[PDB]
Amino acid sequence: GAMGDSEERSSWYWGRLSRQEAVALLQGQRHGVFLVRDSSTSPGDYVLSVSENSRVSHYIINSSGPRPPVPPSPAQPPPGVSPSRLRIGDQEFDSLPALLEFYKIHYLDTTTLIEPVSRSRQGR
Repeated sequence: GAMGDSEERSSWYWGRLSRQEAVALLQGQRHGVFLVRDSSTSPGDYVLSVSENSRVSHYIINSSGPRPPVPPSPAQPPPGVSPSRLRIGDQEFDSLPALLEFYKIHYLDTTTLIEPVSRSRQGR
């Protein structure tokens, strides 16, 4: 056995990988493996890459996570305990593991989700 969790980011996270770089290794290895790219341009977003039918699709995930509190009412004191919010493409979730787990067995666009793509660029 070996590592392989959904909550562990160090398990389904590698780093920044361009389109050619991400695909170079994510060239549809297993029946269907997904990989998380380390976005850059974005001020604080995450890019998700999915492999299927020998392809590689990229999806940008938004993470509102508003640090500063903002009351919905015109007159009211700002709270302290506020949960984070994460949205991907045209769907919303609780966190990275929330969508990854809910889609770990369900289709996100035109395919399901399976174990993460090898951490290395070589099949061992």
